[PDB]
Amino acid sequence: ASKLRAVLEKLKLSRDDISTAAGMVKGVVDHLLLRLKCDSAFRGVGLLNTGSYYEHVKISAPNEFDVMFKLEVPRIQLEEYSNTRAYYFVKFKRNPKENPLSQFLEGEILSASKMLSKFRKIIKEEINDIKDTDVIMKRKRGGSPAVTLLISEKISVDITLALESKSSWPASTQEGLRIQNWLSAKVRKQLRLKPFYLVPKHAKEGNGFQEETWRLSFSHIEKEILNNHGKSKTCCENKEEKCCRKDCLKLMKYLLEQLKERFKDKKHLDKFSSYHVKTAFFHVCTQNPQDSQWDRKDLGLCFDNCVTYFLQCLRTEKLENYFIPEFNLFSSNLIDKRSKEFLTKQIEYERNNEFPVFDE
Ligand SMILES: Nc1ncnc2c1ncn2[C@@H]1O[C@H](COP(=O)(O)OP(=O)(O)OP(=O)(O)O)[C@@H](O)[C@H]1O
Ligand SMILES: CC(=O)c1ccc(NC(=O)/C(C#N)=C(\O)c2cnoc2C)cc1
Ligand SMILES: [Mg+2]
Ligand SMILES: [Mg+2]
Ligand SMILES: [Zn+2]
Repeated sequence: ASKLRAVLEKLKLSRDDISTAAGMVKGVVDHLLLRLKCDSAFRGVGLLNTGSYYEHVKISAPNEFDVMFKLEVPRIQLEEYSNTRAYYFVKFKRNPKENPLSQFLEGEILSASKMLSKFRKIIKEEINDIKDTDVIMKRKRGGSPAVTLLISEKISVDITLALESKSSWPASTQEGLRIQNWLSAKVRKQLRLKPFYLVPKHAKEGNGFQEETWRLSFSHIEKEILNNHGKSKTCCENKEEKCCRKDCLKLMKYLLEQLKERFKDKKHLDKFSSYHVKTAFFHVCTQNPQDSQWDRKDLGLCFDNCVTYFLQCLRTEKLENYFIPEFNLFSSNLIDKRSKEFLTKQIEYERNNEFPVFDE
């Protein structure tokens, strides 16, 4: 409680660094968006700001920004890859209409690897052309849909191409977004009328990846929820309604970042990401729908609720994607049992000793 508030103080972002970093990111992004708009296929490219910075849960420093370069793909037809629920082949519906993505077709399917390749190429060539800022592209990460840029050796910007569909969400999402008792049935209905995105993250296929597959992304919905997260419409807008939901997410993120850092002899914890903790945190919100279950005075207890649910996810090897219930982020296919048992032991130790990892 006293300890957790002291940790939260240290995790706060500098107003000075937010102001500079935001301008540096704007300059790079605005410029890249302007170049992609010239290309016939990337004509309708649009910016969506996503991830922890724009959700106000980024911790320690504003040094990693996530952005979606969304592109409306009309008359899209999806084909679920090997019952994965989250990965799809992208096809096109019937009509003699001109297709701006004919270029990247590998038969009747829109290639994710080929479209990401060109997207990355246009960014690579533009980043080393016009100056006033020094921007370097980091090595392509296998599978990952992100094209990572580093601005003046300090701030990372993950840019993902995102196919935008204004059609009803895929059938795999029908039982997801279980926010009815928390944010309301009206809000769930309104959110599901919004577009959904496909990013070029490929499905794990043994040792490699199925390079034509795209994955569902709901980053825009996650942001909306985190920035309008209470049962009360006035949650965190006044001094009487200051909940500890975001503080609990920041503490879970820091717990995982700190354990990953200290066990930097690597491999054990490499597969665990902040998205696992974000997903587990949304499930704890569904489980504790009342703002009275996130009182600032109960910070210790609420954080423990988050820690025990995450420990349950690890032990049960179950962590459902919050939007795609049958997509298990903690399946043995994705994370071996050994790694989950290893993380369980470290989190149990931390929980039993009042989190020495948070000591200064
Ligand atoms: N495995 C995944 N499945 C689905 N969406 C994901 C996944 N990983 C990342 N994302 C989406 O991409 C966004 C940006 O990813 P990223 O790894 O930067 O995390 P973050 O939420 O921004 O937190 P932080 O950058 O502080 O660790 C996430 O907020 C989430 O919306
Ligand atoms: C290594 C690995 O397994 C892995 C899995 C998922 C991702 N990332 C996204 O799935 C993802 C989205 N969607 C994004 O990163 C977004 C979203 N909005 O901006 C950005 C950038 C990255 C890596
Ligand atoms: Mg991020
Ligand atoms: Mg990122
Ligand atoms: Zn609140």
